[PDB]
Amino acid sequence: SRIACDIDFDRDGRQAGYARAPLSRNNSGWGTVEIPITVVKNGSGPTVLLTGGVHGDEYEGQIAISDLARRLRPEEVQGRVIMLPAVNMPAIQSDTRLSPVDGRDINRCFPGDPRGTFSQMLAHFLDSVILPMADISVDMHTAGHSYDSTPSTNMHYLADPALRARTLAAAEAFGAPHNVVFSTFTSCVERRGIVSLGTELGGWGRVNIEGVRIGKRGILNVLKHMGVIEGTPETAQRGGAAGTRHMMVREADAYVMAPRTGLFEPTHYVGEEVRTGETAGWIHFVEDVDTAPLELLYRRDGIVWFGAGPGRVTRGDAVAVVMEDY
Amino acid sequence: SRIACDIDFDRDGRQAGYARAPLSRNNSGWGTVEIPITVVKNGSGPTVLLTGGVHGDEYEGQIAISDLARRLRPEEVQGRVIMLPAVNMPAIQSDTRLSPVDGRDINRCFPGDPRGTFSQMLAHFLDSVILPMADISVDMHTAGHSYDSTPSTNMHDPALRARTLAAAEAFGAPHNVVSTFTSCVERRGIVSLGTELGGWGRVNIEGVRIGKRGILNVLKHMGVIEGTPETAQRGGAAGTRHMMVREADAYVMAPRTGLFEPTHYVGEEVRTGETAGWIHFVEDVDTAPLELLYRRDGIVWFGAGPGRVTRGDAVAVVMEDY
Amino acid sequence: SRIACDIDFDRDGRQAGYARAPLSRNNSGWGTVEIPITVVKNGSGPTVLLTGGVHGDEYEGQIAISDLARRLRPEEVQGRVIMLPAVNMPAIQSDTRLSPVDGRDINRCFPGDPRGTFSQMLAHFLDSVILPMADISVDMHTAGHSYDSTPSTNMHYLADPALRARTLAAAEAFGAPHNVVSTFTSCVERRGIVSLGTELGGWGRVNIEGVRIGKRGILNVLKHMGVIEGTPETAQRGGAAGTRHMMVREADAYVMAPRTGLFEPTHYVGEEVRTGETAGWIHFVEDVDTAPLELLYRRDGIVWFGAGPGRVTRGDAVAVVMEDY
Amino acid sequence: SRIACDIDFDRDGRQAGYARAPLSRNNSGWGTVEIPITVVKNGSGPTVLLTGGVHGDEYEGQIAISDLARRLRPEEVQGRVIMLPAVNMPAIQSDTRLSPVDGRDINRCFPGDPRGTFSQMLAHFLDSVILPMADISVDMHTAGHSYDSTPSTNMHYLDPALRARTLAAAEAFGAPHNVVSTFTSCVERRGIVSLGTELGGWGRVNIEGVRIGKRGILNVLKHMGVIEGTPETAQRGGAAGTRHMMVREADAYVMAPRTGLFEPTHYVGEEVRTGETAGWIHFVEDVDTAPLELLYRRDGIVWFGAGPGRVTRGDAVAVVMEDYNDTW
Amino acid sequence: SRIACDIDFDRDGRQAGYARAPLSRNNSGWGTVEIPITVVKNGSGPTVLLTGGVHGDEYEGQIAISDLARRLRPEEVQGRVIMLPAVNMPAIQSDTRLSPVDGRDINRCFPGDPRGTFSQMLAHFLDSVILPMADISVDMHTAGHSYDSTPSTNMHYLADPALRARTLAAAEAFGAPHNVVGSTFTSCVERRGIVSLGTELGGWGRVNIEGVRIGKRGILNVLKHMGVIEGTPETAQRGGAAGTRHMMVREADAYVMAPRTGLFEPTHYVGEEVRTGETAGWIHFVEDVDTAPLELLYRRDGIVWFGAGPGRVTRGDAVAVVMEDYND
Amino acid sequence: SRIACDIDFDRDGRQAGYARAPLSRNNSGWGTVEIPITVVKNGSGPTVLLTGGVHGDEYEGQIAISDLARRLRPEEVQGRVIMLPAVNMPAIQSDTRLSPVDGRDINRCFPGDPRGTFSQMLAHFLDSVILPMADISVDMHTAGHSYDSTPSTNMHYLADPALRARTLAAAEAFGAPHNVVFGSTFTSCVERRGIVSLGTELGGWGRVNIEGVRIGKRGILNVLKHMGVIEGTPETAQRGGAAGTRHMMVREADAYVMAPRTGLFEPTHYVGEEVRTGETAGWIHFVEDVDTAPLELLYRRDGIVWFGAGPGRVTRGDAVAVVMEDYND
Ligand SMILES: [Ca+2]
Ligand SMILES: [Ca+2]
Ligand SMILES: [Ca+2]
Ligand SMILES: [Ca+2]
Ligand SMILES: [Ca+2]
Ligand SMILES: [Ca+2]
Repeated sequence: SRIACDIDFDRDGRQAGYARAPLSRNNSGWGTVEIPITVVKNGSGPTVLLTGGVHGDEYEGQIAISDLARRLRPEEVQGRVIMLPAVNMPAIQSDTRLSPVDGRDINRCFPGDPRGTFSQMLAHFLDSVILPMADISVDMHTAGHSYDSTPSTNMHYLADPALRARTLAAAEAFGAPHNVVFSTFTSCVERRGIVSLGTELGGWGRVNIEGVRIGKRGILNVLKHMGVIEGTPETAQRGGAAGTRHMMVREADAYVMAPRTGLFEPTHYVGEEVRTGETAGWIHFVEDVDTAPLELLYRRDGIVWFGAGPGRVTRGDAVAVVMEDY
Repeated sequence: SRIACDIDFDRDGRQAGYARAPLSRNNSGWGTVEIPITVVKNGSGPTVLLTGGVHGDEYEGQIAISDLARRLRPEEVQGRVIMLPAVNMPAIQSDTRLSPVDGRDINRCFPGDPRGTFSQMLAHFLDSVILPMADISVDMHTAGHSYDSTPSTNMHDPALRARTLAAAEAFGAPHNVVSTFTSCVERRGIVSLGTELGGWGRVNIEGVRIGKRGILNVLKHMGVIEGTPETAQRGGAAGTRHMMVREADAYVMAPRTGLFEPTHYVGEEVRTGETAGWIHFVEDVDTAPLELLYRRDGIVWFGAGPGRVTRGDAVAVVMEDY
Repeated sequence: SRIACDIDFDRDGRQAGYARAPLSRNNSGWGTVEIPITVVKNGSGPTVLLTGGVHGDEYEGQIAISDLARRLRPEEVQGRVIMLPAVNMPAIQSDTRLSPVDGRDINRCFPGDPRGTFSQMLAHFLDSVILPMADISVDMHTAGHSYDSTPSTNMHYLADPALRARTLAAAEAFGAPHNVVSTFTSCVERRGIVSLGTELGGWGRVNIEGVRIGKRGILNVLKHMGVIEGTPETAQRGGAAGTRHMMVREADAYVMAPRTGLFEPTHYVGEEVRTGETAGWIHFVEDVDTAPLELLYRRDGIVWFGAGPGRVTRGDAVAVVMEDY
Repeated sequence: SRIACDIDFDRDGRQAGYARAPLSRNNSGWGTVEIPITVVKNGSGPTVLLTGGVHGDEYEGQIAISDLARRLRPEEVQGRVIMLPAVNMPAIQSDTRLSPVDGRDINRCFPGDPRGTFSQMLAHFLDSVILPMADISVDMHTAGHSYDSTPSTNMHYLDPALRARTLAAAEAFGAPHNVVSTFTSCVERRGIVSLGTELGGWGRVNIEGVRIGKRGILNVLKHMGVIEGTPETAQRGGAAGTRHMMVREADAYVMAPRTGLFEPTHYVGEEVRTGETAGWIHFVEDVDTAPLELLYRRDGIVWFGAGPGRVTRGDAVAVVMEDYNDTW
Repeated sequence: SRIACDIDFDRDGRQAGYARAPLSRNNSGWGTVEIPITVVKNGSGPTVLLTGGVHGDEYEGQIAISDLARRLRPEEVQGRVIMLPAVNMPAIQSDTRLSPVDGRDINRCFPGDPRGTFSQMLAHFLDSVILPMADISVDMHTAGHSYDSTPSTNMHYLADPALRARTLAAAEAFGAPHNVVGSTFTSCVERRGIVSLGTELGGWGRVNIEGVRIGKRGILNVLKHMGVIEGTPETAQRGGAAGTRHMMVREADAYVMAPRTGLFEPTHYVGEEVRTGETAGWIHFVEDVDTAPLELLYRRDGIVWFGAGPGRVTRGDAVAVVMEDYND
Repeated sequence: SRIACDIDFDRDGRQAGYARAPLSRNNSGWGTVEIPITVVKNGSGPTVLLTGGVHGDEYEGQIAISDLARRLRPEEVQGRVIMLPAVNMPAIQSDTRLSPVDGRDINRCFPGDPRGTFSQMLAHFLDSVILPMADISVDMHTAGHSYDSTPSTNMHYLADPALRARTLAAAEAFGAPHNVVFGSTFTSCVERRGIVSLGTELGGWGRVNIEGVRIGKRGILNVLKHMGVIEGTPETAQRGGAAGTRHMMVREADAYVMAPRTGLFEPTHYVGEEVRTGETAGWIHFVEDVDTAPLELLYRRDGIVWFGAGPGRVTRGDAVAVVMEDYND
């Protein structure tokens, strides 16, 4: 790896610093991008890795994790916490999913190429240098500009029933209203046999207040679950529920796709209950006089996990992803 | 105007067609952009002009007017209704506020120049050709990608000021807030209402509901279709609460570029001195976020859009009773 | 004008040089673009102005005029010929209709703004400095990337019948197969100068017959105006003795694309067509199953402009039909 | 492959649907582009793969294959016909040779990389998943925006048994001429019979090109015994079938030494002679400067003719073909 | 003007703040750009206006003015000093001459349009709101990315002979080594009959250490000259001269022009004496094997005022501009 | 390689031509870029490979090498000289460091991929086809638009002491005022193949450095003389008086003055100037702010400025100076 980092991850105490990722530009051939990293190590216990900003426009983890990284102290800690709140820095500056450097979706570039373009090199550092240190990974996402999402965690239905149990338990600990079992960074975590949670904590290009609340509590809840900091998870839900309701997305049927490009009007938001064969929304063809909207229907019973982001949708886009009980 | 339209606006009945706006592209020197226009004219009464999509990322108006354009029949009409739901077609196609043709904010180009670039040409067409026909104008906006907005009308001679408050009341939005298109309507002395029906780059379900109804109420109010404005509110209220934005203190401004986390949403009540939010500097380890305060009491009208804000952006605009 | 030119247009003989048009770039604040101008002046007679490359992607005028500018001798001339084969130099370098400098179609910028952006400044120079010297303008165009065109002259119906016949006469001398009755041409006309336009190809390519007709036409115009010796030569490839006068005047002449997609034509420019016959089809290759949309001609005539790009955009004309004048 | 396809290529009957290729955009991270596929399978026989739109600006395959796909009936078929008229959908939408997604010329991306950018992923789908099902591939091209081309098939000089089968398929196609990391490079590596076509260019739709292309793909199905009938290969000038030609030497290429405005003396399909003038590069930016004359260096027929008026140094402005010889 | 400013330019004391220029973006329809303005007013005397950053890539004014703005105290002042070190904020942030907002050279946009695009709007604010207050204007430039310049002031040959002499006097007071005599800012200052100095204090896309020194001292000198702060101008020159030398650029002959695009190698830098007929440099054609470079010659005796910037020059660029002794 | 070249590198005499690199454009699918290559072969001796314009905005190698390529004759030569003055032709045309074809920094692309994008395919041709013919390589660079640099040669520290002596000696013969000892660059390819490798830094600031052109033109002749390919002995006299090259080095993180913030950087020194640890390197001004004081930066090594600030507006994470110190073996 060409990405330089001087942090001693074996050292007791707190270190807050940067990994320095080389970046060549026309007027800065030897330029660097500074990726914030904080590590708190003390006492005895497991390593929790918290990442945010893998996509530049996904704010909730950037906020939750940098806030924690400023405040967390060695004497609060039994084990180790590694925090990278803002991984894809170039993309964070442009507030986009894709890299303004090489156009790549970094979360389609793992495990990476140490000699590749920026996103490939960064993917490689993450998977090869940072990740092997982790006992558990929480990679914090939202839908960015693509959809809204109802605050939630997510995981894969694992082969190993033991690992499957631990990830479920960690997700219950995290305590979002829902947990959804479903070349990404998470594919790397899973391939190394490390427990893997992701989150979906908003979107619509905006900051989700409830998403931030849920995500800040979530990462503390995981540190408590893992016994890295004192206490037990606070998992109470605003509509009365005492904890996380497990869900799944396994069926082509769970997706409402747009057949044509146009202006899509939805009938429901995320978190709302929906049933099969009924109206999901209409694609209006505002370009035409007289022409009637094209009705879309859900083809699943369940609840809306992702709902329509941009008003103007392109053929091939999902306008809704419906989740159902696990 | 260079923009051609064959519609006979004085003809009784229904005409649905297009204004043909010329556009030169590198592989289409003689290309045209087709702007939808629908006109219903029957009997006797005034002209209502309904415009939407002046900005391309402002949907609710394109939805409400295009749905009404499709369904309104001459029989229910006393007077005349002109309906252009999708004014700025190039920007509608790109989903942006600004034109992909000439880079302009068309809503900074009025009264417009018939010899100018695309947006200036189109601005001139709307003001010089279409607008002189109207007795009231309802111009439908939302905050698009810049903000979110709580469903509302807006506006700004006490007699004509009354007729405007009355038109707004009929519209029936929860709130009416006292070189744009609406500056042309006003200059010409025509009743002028705007709306702010949403934002966050998304389609607002209530914004659509409110706006679909608001436009029917305007026709009722003006005696063009039968009935009375249905102005009942979801919060209990009998109708529109008139509000104002005037003080420089109403705007919560961002002093620095960074990641803005709000404390409140649009529609929510706010007090002077309380925390509006923080700008986070995620580029830095160890750096604390910059806290921002409201300076006014009232309710959030416009609230933060993009997570990453630029120095000199507003992150909240507060309204208060008129 | 900010555009400098040291050419003395009243001096006998030959001057070949440039108008220097200021162009501010990020690494060249004081940069200039050189616009070729050749003037030949001798004896007594009228002034002929020949322009090409007003659109960067329209080649035949660039070729025909630059060729004549190189070859024409002051002893052959009685009067004055002013030759600008390559007007819109930045667009010529990008091979585009629109300016890579300010994005403008210069032929929507006349009479121009001397304090405007580059295309407006250049429009002003052409109308205010160059054009007033002219007794006749031939502005050489083609359809560039937009269409193909059958080799032809064009002109406006002048309400004044006297200038109308004078213009018809010049067009007949030019001797293209067909003459069809804020652009540069509108300026020529507002100044009471005889104005001919041409359409000598397109399809993003150089048209061999277009070049031939264009080179001959400008010689013919010189002869017509008495500026060089000889009488116009106007015989046509398909045997006709002279130009046939034509017109386009009805909305019906245009075959418009209702939808964006892949347009397949039935005829090329130059071909006779009849009302209600198939003009072609818009295929929707993004769709399985979906049948193409058939389009019809709405007039009888000869195709003047035919489909350019395979993929057409809603609102594009895919044919323009001309009829006998 | 990440490109999902529900089509069962073993099922008798007709399936017309899409390959769903992942395309992450800034406001559509889970977006898809739908690539039209139609398969017809019936009875007993070989598989014919027909592809068009590998380059977005080459129209004649998109028209001919999508037209056949809509109309061809499983009952008519003894074998299997897989039809993708519109392969490079993003480039098709932009009307460009190169991809607007990743800037790649997909026909420089084969065999492909399933973990690569969009064009690499698509190329891998085409070579790995689609292609191995074929006994013969016809990949339909034109010169798009780069040149015009005289209507023709093309193929590589190969193994006399494979060469004979390929030449026989070319003859059946019946274009006026057949000219002996691309897609066709994969077809050949796999030992599948591979035909290409060149059915126009000049950024436009070529009427004869569409006619010849439509007839050609029917003729191949007939040749293969896949549908009933015998190939119809008669030519407008009177010839009974295709005339074999070759492009083999550097001499066959007229090269632009300088950037300028190229005026040709000939078009595609026309006969030319060594030492005759090919055209002139004009320097319209200069007064006084004479245009640069270019010469042909081989006798033959123009196969590819100049496209854009403004040519760049290092561009070919003509490719001359000559009668085929069996001896290479 | 749509550009807002709450500063009371008639108030005694120091106000440091911003003009708020509206900038509509796709995700910020109601955005603003904040343009730094510092006013120091005290006692009695004339108003000095100091502007930098009219071009985003000309640094020396930005540095000198923002530094003075930070430090200058009302108690030191008799009159009024208005300081905008960073006028063209969007171009400053992109480090370009041209605006990334509307593509304009702001210095081709004066006197401006209050209803125009951003640069036209800003140009109109500066001319119509700020400039009428000034008794003297120093507008600080450098050659940015286009050239290097030898540190200097500049002015025009004014038709008003008394204002001409006052400007020459002002130039001498500024004390740069050299002072060199319609839509620019300075053209507006001159139309309003205000004393106008420009500067040229570097370029080459870099920060010129002597350019900063001379520029910082220059602006203090003008204040002393105008009587606004105490003291006598410091005009000692590094090579021993007592003060500024008046020079001029007046004829076409003064400009060495590139006839061709290529790689320009100069023989001299700014500040260097050159003679007529001597070699100015060579344009290399690195794209060619064998081709000799094109020799360019100076056509006037004098000193190089602007020297070549970019190595790769475009046909029509100036590659040297020679100044000669001033004559009234 | 898809890059075609007809030059017979084993043939005596002079061949001046082009390698033809395929470059697919929307209106030229079969387009090519011509990369100039001149080879002079005569008699008996080692092969010297001279490359310039690996970055399009680094001019001094393009001038020095194309000039030598035009003038050099087979009869003055004992061995073989291969000259590519203008390697990255598209970036040369755009006057940029990065490629306008694929946006790559070609010098982060070696050893390259013959099936990749343009810059990758060009990097492969240079390493696999041209580079193996060489006994020594001089790859001529400058700081382009990024920095200025004081005219100098450069080389890595080679663990191998005999190679180090051999490379040090070639640097001495080249005869720039300074030689600076300091994975996907072209030089790393030369090094991997165990060929003597020199770099240069002959200027920058977006401009043509007159002294840089002079030192580069002389240095390549000197290198040829050193290797015994042409007659004579190196000329190593320095403008400032010195008899030859002074060896220096860059080894410590403390050698780099880094910008912690984006802003307008005002330097205190140019390249070539002596500096002291703890003293002021310059200030980052925040011209977007009223009242705000600039941020002072300090040098953290005694020495001579090797690379100095380029752009006025610097970005957080850029170096604004790199200090070199006397060489210690
Ligand atoms: Ca994500
Ligand atoms: Ca709006
Ligand atoms: Ca034209
Ligand atoms: Ca092709
Ligand atoms: Ca300037
Ligand atoms: Ca370099």
